[PDB]
Amino acid sequence: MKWAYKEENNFEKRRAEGDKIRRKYPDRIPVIVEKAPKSKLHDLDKKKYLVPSDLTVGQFYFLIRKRIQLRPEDALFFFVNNVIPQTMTTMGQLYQDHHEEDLFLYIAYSDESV
Ligand SMILES: [Cl-]
Repeated sequence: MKWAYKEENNFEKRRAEGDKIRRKYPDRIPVIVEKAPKSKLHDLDKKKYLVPSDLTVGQFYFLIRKRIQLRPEDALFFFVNNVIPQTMTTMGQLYQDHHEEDLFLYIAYSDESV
């Protein structure tokens, strides 16, 4: 998978905003959300999210569902390093275990489970 946020912003600029957010906004998690390729869902205009660390993955599912006009009756899976996070996990625990060298957390969503 290729991320549009990396194709539009190099590491030096991504890292700079990451160091910036991590210092000035310590209780916030910089998350990059992008649709996985070969998926038939709606694409999100807003890719950069500044969610609080107390926010849970279940709550993040709800926020993303409202922006693609998807109902709970539809399939929606989050992937981080090809691993589906649990709903109880906080976005802060996701960041600590899964953030990249640019200090951003990358989440992909799809309608498939693979
Ligand atoms: Cl954006």
